Amino acid sequence: TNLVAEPFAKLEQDFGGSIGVYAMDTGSGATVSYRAEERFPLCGSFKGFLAAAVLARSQQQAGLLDTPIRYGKNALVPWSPISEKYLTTGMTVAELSAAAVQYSDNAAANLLLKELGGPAGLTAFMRSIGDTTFRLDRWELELNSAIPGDARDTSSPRAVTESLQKLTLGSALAAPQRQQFVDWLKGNPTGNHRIRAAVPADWAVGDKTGTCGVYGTANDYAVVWPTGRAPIVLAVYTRAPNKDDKHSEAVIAAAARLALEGLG
Ligand SMILES: C[C@@H](O)[C@@H](C(=O)O)[C@@H]1NC(C(=O)O)=C(S[C@@H]2CN[C@H](C(=O)N(C)C)C2)[C@@H]1C
Repeated sequence: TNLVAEPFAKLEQDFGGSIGVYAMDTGSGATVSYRAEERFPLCGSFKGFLAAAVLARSQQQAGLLDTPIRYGKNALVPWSPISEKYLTTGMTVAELSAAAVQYSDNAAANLLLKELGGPAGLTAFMRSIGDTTFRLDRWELELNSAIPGDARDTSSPRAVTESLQKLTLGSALAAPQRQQFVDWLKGNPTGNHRIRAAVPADWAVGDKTGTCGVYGTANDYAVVWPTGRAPIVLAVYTRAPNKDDKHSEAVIAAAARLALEGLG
């Protein structure tokens, strides 16, 4: 309503851009929504769903996760801190997935996209779990352009949350794969100033961040496990009108706090 939305509008007025938020209490079904069906660039946040798509494919292809990917130096793209170190040996699909999630490794992401049939393959996986909003159209690094009006490489806060719920808490992944995905998100160290900063320290959190680097466009989605309560799933996405507008981790954390504090 208006008292739900009012603190969000104030926050994005001070931020100088747009904030999109969706949070779901998986026990009661209560939600908090703000610009939740608007499109925002995914940036690197797609890499979480990328790892989930790989895990799901391993349910149909036994031993996919252990497949060695031996790549050449030209497979490397900027911001590939893990894959650059294994150029002389190669990495398995599961090792690449861990790097894509926890270090946002770009070469790892592109290698896994290639295994799935390109960006179209990741989009097809998201369609397979009932996500009709998600679209990945381009590769790293071009998908980070975040140009105003462009629907390529975007989703909505609601669809991100709904798909994250299906993959981490629903039946989309088998228990071993589900455990693996949750562990990668929980061990992610790139989001300490985003959704995690809004959550009490004793509550476990798994997240995946995105930071396009332009147009104040950055994001985070997370599963939150309140002690002995039903988990929460939420997504916080930002963008801004000017190419050199700075993203704000504080704004993401503040919006996350508002959403978590508003759940019935
Ligand atoms: C490739 C970039 O656009 C970005 C993305 O894919 O969204 C990369 N992914 C992220 C992200 O935010 O998920 C990062 S690293 C992140 C920001 N810097 C943190 C860090 O490790 N530092 C050393 C500051 C973690 C990179 C900027």
